[PDB]
Amino acid sequence: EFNILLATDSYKVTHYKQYPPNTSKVYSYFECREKKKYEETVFYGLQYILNKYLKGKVVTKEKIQEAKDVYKEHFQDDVFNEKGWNYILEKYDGHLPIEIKAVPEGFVIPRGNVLFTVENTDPECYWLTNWIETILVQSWYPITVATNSREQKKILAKYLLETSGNLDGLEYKLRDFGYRGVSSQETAGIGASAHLVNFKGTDTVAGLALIKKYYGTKDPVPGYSVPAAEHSTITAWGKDHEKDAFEHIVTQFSSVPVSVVSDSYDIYNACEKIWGEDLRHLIVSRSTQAPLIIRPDSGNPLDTVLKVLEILGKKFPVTENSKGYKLLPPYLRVIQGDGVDINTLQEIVEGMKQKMWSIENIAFGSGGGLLQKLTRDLLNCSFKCSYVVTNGLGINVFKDPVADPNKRSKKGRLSLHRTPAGNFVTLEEGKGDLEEYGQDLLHTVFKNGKVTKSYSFDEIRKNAQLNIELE
Amino acid sequence: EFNILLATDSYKVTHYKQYPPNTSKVYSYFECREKKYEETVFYGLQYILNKYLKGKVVTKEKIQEAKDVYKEHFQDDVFNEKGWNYILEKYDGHLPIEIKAVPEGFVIPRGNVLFTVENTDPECYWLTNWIETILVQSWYPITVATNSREQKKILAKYLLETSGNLDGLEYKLRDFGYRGVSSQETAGIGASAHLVNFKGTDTVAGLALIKKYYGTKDPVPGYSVPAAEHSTITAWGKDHEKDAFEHIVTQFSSVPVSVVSDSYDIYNACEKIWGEDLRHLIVSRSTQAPLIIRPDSGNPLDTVLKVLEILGKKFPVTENSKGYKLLPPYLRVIQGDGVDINTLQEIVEGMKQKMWSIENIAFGSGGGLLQKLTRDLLNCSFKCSYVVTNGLGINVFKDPVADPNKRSKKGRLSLHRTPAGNFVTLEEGKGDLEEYGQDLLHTVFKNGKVTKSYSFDEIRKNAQLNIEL
Ligand SMILES: O=C(/C=C/c1cccnc1)NCCCCC1CCN(C(=O)c2ccccc2)CC1
Ligand SMILES: O=C(/C=C/c1cccnc1)NCCCCC1CCN(C(=O)c2ccccc2)CC1
Repeated sequence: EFNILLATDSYKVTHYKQYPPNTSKVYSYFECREKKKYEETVFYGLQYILNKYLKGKVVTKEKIQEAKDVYKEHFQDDVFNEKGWNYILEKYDGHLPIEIKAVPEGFVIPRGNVLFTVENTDPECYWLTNWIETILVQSWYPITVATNSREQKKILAKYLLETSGNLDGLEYKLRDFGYRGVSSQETAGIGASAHLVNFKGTDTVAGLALIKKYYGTKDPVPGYSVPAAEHSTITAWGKDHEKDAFEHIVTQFSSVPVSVVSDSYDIYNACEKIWGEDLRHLIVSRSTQAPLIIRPDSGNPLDTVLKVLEILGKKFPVTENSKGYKLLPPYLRVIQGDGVDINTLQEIVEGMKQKMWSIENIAFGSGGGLLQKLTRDLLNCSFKCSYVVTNGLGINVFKDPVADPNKRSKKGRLSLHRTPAGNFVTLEEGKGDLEEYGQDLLHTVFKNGKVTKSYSFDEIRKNAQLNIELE
Repeated sequence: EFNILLATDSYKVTHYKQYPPNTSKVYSYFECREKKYEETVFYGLQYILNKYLKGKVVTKEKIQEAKDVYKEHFQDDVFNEKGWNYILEKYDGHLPIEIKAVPEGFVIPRGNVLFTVENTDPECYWLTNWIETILVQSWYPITVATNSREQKKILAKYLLETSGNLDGLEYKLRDFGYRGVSSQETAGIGASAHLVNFKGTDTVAGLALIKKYYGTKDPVPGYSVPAAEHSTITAWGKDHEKDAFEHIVTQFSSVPVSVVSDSYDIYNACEKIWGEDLRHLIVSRSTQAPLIIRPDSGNPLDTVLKVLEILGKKFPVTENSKGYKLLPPYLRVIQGDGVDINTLQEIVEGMKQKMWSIENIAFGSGGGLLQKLTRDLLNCSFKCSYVVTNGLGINVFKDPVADPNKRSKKGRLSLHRTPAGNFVTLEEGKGDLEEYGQDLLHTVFKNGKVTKSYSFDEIRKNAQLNIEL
């Protein structure tokens, strides 16, 4: 079972002996720190951490003893605040005397603003605020996945509007293929759920149960898939029988959309000769509600997409839409699911535009690029102490390293406000108390072991909409 | 609770319908496919087998749950209820799968078979690749353990050159990655993988994983020491950094203590606060209880070099038997910012050029060690190589025209020692010809049971550097 006493960086076990004597309050905050592009971030994922790990009776006698035994060996010394943990057990029935205030989930906030704050509610527990730094900072991951996914949605929206004149099907155009390419089952669920803030297409099944348990949707499920081959289901037929595999699969899934990986041996042969000649009769007969989606999976991603489109354009009837861009017949589409990240997505859609192909033609799948190839320094997600009370006097505290101004932190008690022009500002030094800027946008979401405010997944999605969608 | 019926890529739910009719066997394998990182450490499959795959993993409730989810997720009924029910009824929900694998901790060149998977019941031909997704997650502990070992090789080379021995090597790269990984589960897995090569960690999650799944003769596989963070210095107020330092080193007067020194001005902290104001509290410390000064910002090489130059003028420096400068035994440095395999190399080489022994320094690495890694670094990949259809075995493979690097292996596979003592993978069942001795793979899972396993002590032994051996 999970033990919050064993869920911190080891060194934090020793910090209760390091703060100034007579310290009754430690107050800390989280930001995606500005760096001298990702100019705005989607705040998502804290509610998962609050419910799974921080709420309710999280301290027991057994958990205290267990931690004491492990730390004895791990440090080869007796440092461990057994008394401090016993106090929370006896006084609060093991509930954390902590208050957390946060911006609503789904909110889209510029870099360098306070996103949440943490402080102890009992003077004895001044050490507890930063004990939970480690677990709370892991919110960097769903924030960053949700943010990077939204930035990809912006690119897709721009090019789809330009080449087609609308945004139809935008939420279905970037699929999560990342389940195998993340570091753990838990990561898979968190990451998949963060992608679903922006899109509806996923093969990372783990995201669904996470959303149902911790957030919830009006709809039965937040994400959807369609039948699709993998190389095993083609190659099992034997090298000389690729056409047999294709024919069998499209006939098995004749009335729903079906994706067929087409590059096992020669993607260009498969498109021109197998799909384009031998099996053409099984393709042109398909419903608009049940297209074949041809899937290349190797080679230079842009060069391969353009060549596949070129081949299919010469084998199938192409129209020109009202913006002047070429469109495949409605029973045929393409999905590129190899080597797609934010950079290559941009290259591909711009390449398509230059060659006059509508973005209606194509969907994208992304795996490692979407869920694994991200770190905490992409958005500089960071947790810092900004205010303490010592001997009953508050002091505004901060770091400001001489050789790196980008690592300077904020001072004092913080609040988040709308500006007169409708943007965001973080007020420092308790200046929100002067009430010159309307209401603080941070709300209490956790207090003394209870989750005090929750958001549904539908609300989060609404908060995270693109401006272009709003327009 | 975990449900293996809901722990695969969505599209695999539809694959049972796509294989050739009358297929009784699907046989697949995992490799770190060949195209830096010429050899890989095999680690982490034992965790997956025990946590997720062994015993009764199918129940009536789990089947109904998956049926209900997939009905909405596909907007159609495509889920193989009958196939899963067969497993429940016939095998009391134990997976009729056999997995063979190289021993954990083994160091194997790229492009070799590391494990294989096949069904043991013809009805369950579709099951082999259902579990691809979970098994392929082994890329992560493999990659962490591998990249961590590559860093140990660098540290070994430079420590040996500047000091003449390897004393303390295993304590020189510390895992600081707990906050920087994507989940609690990842933290434990990744920390355990670093502990294959090193003994220093602040990612507490790794300890419990190892104890549960691998085991060590020692009470714990990894260790930490007291250390400050910016909040324990800055809480004292900007004019009282010296007061913070004095309090901390006095509280931890008889054990090693690390104290982050860059809150305001690292160079002032080293030269004036440690080097003058509090110098008397440093030179009095035991060899068993050094102060470790921790810079945490600026260019990593430049900052380390300047910190060492400052301390070298404030404290008595010696010259070791190799001609390199050495701080007194009560004083060391740790660089825990910006460290990855590339910057590690730059820092130790830069120290060597300035005649500073690698004894003087330890490193901590967080996102670089545990997060900034992907499955394409070692090209970890699972593919089908052999099937039986209508009673006839067929060697199968992919070989995409535009990427010969993606070509997969054909047929039944085995791993062998060559006459020169290296590894070779034989394809097409050629291992059966017996020209290359016994298969080095071992059966590790069969029909719901883990059949062979390794302690963490054995894994560490297998993963040793040549220089250590
Ligand atoms: O290729 C794979 C998965 C590969 C995979 C998975 C996991 C790991 N590694 C690889 N999945 C196929 C998904 C693409 C389906 C498209 C999306 C857009 N689209 C519609 O929105 C639609 C239009 C008209 C009618 C109905 C729907 C047409 C159907
Ligand atoms: O700075 C932090 C943690 C920072 C942190 C943690 C988590 C997240 N973010 C930042 N930890 C201090 C590590 C100090 C390691 C050295 C290794 C070599 N060494 C001995 O081998 C030794 C010498 C004499 C006696 C006993 C042992 C001296 C101690």
